[PDB]
Amino acid sequence: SMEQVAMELRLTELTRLLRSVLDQLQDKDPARIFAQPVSLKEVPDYLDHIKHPMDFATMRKRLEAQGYKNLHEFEEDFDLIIDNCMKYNARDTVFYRAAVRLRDQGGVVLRQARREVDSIG
Repeated sequence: SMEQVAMELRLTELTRLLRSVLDQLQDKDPARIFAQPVSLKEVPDYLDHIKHPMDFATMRKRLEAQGYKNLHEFEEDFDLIIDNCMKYNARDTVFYRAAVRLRDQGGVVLRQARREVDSIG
């Protein structure tokens, strides 16, 4: 139908906007701490601690399959990256500190994204 197509154009455009959001958030991680999944070879107990692992590469795969229906779903995954790290790693670590800085800097980006998603519909 013509409606299904219209819907698909909206999802494509959301995907376009979320791709630019993802790029801006990932720039706030210049150490690449969150770029890839935590290695289960190198942290074999990880899934005993963290039940829903997340990382920027995993988000990008979902994004490119148009697997984010709305900004809320995308933000859920970004929040997992941060919250997983802040639980597994102690306060005095470069990993925890990196997550705090990503959260703080990402806030700005996500605030305007929400306005843009509502604005453009």
